[PDB]
Amino acid sequence: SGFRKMAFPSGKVEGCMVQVTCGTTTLNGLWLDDVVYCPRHVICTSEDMLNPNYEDLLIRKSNHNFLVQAGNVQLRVIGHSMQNCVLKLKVDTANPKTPKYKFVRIQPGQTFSVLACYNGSPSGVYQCAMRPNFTIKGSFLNGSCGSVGFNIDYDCVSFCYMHHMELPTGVHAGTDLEGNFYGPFVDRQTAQAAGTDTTITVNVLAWLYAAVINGDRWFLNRFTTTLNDFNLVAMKYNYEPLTQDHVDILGPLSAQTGIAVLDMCASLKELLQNGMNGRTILGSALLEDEFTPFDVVRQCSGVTF
Amino acid sequence: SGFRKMAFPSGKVEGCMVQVTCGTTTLNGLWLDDVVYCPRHVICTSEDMLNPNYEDLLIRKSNHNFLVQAGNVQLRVIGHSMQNCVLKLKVDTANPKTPKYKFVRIQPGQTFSVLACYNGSPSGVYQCAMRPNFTIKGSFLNGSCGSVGFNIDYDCVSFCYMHHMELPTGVHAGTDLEGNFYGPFVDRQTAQAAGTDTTITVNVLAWLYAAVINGDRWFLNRFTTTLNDFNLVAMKYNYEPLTQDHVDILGPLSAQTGIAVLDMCASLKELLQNGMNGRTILGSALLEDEFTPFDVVRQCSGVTF
Repeated sequence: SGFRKMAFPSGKVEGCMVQVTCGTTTLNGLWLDDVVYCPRHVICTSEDMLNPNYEDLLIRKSNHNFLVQAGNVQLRVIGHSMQNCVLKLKVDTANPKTPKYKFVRIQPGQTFSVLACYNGSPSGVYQCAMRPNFTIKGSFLNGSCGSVGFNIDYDCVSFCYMHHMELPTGVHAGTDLEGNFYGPFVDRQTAQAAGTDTTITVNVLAWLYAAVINGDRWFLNRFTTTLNDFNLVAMKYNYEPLTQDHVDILGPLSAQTGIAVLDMCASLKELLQNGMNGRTILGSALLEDEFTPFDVVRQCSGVTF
Repeated sequence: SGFRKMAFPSGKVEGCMVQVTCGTTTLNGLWLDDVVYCPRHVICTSEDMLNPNYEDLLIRKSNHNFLVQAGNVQLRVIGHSMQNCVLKLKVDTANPKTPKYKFVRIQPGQTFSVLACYNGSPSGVYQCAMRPNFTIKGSFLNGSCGSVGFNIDYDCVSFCYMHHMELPTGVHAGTDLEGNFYGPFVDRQTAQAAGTDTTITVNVLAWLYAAVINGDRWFLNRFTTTLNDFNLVAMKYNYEPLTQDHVDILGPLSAQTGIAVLDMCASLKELLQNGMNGRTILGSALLEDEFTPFDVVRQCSGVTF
């Protein structure tokens, strides 16, 4: 028993992290087979970031200008190309630690693990969610760019995020491994404000199921609701609308606990309207939304990799 | 910027996890050099756990009764011994992935990463603290015993915890890697109640410094206090007494922010007396105590391994 914010084991990803230096800029790259992926802004000075023309800046770069180091050992760059907002540095050596992997583009509400790195060296691992406004709330210092987000299914690493940008409000923006930003964000030091950070309702419900499974029960009430009634309350409290698809996804947790999804929605409705009254659920004083239904099933069942 | 509950990268520990089976009991072992460490209760049936005599149960076990599997590959057991509440299974093969390591016994308030494992396979990593009552609040299902807690200093893994027991209240007890339980707990299925789970004051203060560094500032006030005045409030709210040693440990964070430790104590005093008033600090609605001053410096400075 017990329920923790839990990251995937990071070893398979640690074996892929390298340092990429272009001129005075050092950040992280992801070495898979004979390609190193990194943010294209490695080619920019702080000055360049105000209004960069990446194709023009890239003309002044040769293979030998991209310094790629895997631990103490230099990798030879035999080609480079830009794909959207990432560079692909072709190296003459396949990463011998390349795991089974996929590139996936995740939906808002999906969770993933981040391996925060500096100078190609892993510093820590934490679990976070693609927010509905396509930001993430990470922990990223200067030099963390090129750190990646991922999920693991048994032995296959699904890479879903590469870190590029901190907004002036201290939230984070980045790309998939095809170099396409999540949301409207761009790799330029400019006015970019995030939209409403709404709460991921289906994840809050999953976490309330996790609470019941782990013996936190006080918030269960005598009420039910409908999707339409619940969504009137969701809208007021800046929660994502709950759809029949979300209800279907929560089916297994409903089955496990015998608590109908709409009954749990009624519990959530009362928590939104009445607050916590100084009580906690799984050690939180707020409704946690960075566990997916799949995360709750996985953690509550002990799935391994 | 941003501040996350962050675990150490788990790769060095993943390379040490094995499955240990004795009769019908399977759990995890830690393979370092030519020794596998596991909970001695691997030799017990569920029935045995009510009142086990471990020396007597162990007489009926031979080397060949301890099935040790590293991935798909069986390890040959050439000796076994009991040290306190752990077994040391001597194997004929040194773990080729053995990292630099130490065994440390941590103090209450210290944090560490747990690599939750099942059948010798890592499931996830999370960060937790030795509670003042010598429990931990983990995420442990049946089969997770032998999962370990650790810290990393650059390339050296300090192993501090091995998981043994869940108390009837769903909190967790275990040993150091010398097999000595933290606190008064025993490896028997018996009446064991935890003492007061007090709040780790020095860690709450460290986290309030982390909040200021990351721009969460609303709780700073015009007040100061003394250790003795603060401790009158700490005692009322089941916080650990703050000592001059804690004040000294917070010195670097005080220096970094220009906020005197006793001024931050006055901010904490007001938060305890007035509550949060529906506000959050670093995305929490409660005062977080599972970051040490060293964790806050490490995360805020980007230290790597």
